[PDB]
Amino acid sequence: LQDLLFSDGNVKAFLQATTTDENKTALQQLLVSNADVLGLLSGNPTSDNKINLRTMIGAGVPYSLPAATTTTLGGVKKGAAVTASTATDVATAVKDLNSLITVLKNAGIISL
Amino acid sequence: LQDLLFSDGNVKAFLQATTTDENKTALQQLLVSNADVLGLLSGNPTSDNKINLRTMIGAGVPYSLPAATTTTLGGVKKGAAVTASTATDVATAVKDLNSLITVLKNAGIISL
Repeated sequence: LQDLLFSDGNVKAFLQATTTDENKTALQQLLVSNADVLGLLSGNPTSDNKINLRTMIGAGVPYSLPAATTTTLGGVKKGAAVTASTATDVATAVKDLNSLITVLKNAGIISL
Repeated sequence: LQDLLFSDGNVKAFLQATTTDENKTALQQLLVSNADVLGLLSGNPTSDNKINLRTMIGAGVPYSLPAATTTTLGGVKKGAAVTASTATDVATAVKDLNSLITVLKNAGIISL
């Protein structure tokens, strides 16, 4: 009787409660007009759909913290411990300054 | 007449335009074959469905920037201000080096 009453085969499969993946694609298209949402409903959105779906919900991509560069904000590693200076001569004061410089160089806080 | 024409109860509920949550689960299964997409359509995907849905669209999880460790890339906090050195003796030069070391230690740029 459903064959006598309905022409569309995707509708008929829905009414029989047995749909193929192709029937589901067509039925999704009857229910939703946004192309990026249709991409989501397929379970296999295109690259363009993915970008647009994130825009649609205001979502970001997985963020990876980059190392600091001389031009670009980034993360650093924390420098090793450095002892306060008790230098009473120039040679030692210079030794202590250099220890700080190397620590900052080691942590990528300053350039080589 | 629909009772005389169709055997499937979930199809019949669809044709009456009145579906329960159970009818909707069954109708989803007639329309879509991918198990992870069926999880999404339920509104309550399992843990496995969630992982697979993200894979399906190439999405990442919420990213949290970890602190730098000696083995693993991470973020740092920016060090406090440090004055350029005008030291003319060793004691002062060492004092200034140590000030840099403590600043880098305070910001977790180098280890204690």
